[PDB]
Amino acid sequence: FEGDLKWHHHNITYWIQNYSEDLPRAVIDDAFARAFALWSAVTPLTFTRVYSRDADIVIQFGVAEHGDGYPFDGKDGLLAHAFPPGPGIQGDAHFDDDELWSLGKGQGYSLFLVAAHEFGHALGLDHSSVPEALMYPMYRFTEGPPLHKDDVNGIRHLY
Ligand SMILES: CNC(=O)[C@@H](NC(=O)[C@H](CC(C)C)CN(O)C=O)C(C)(C)C
Ligand SMILES: [Ca+2]
Ligand SMILES: [Ca+2]
Ligand SMILES: [Ca+2]
Ligand SMILES: [Ca+2]
Ligand SMILES: [Ca+2]
Ligand SMILES: [Zn+2]
Ligand SMILES: [Zn+2]
Repeated sequence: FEGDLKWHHHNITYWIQNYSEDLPRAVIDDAFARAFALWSAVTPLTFTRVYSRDADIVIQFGVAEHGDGYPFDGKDGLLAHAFPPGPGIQGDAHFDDDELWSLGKGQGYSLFLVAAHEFGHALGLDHSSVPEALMYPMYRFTEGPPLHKDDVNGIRHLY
């Protein structure tokens, strides 16, 4: 799930294929939209929601075996995974629906913060070594602006 390719276009599209059962669809749509806004705010990239398989970034929730060759591991552990820029499954983001999805403080994992991380990968970013960076390989809930200077540098270096 590591590559050295970026998107050659800036008007990126995404399709929310299916939903998690833990949150209302209006809440999920908004969380994803706000996750994309974080990135489009520090780059010339834009994100448009479409409803066909033609989108660049296809989003889906799955449990265990779900299509590709990297099944999820049930409760906890791996929360999700995304693929680097490119055609087909490339650039897609998958979330493990065996996890309890929520938002803000409290039990469960923030769909908003995890989405922002996955979309980072979907745009070409690799993991960061800075603990407070959003791209750090470990989940950590936080309030306030999610993107660290390190995350902003990495994304602007590509676009
Ligand atoms: C609570 N569990 C964890 O913190 C696990 N980490 C993850 O599931 C990463 C995503 C979080 C950072 C949103 C996977 N990743 O890199 C996706 O692109 C483990 C550190 C246990 C692997
Ligand atoms: Ca902008
Ligand atoms: Ca794709
Ligand atoms: Ca899991
Ligand atoms: Ca769930
Ligand atoms: Ca919560
Ligand atoms: Zn997958
Ligand atoms: Zn990651």
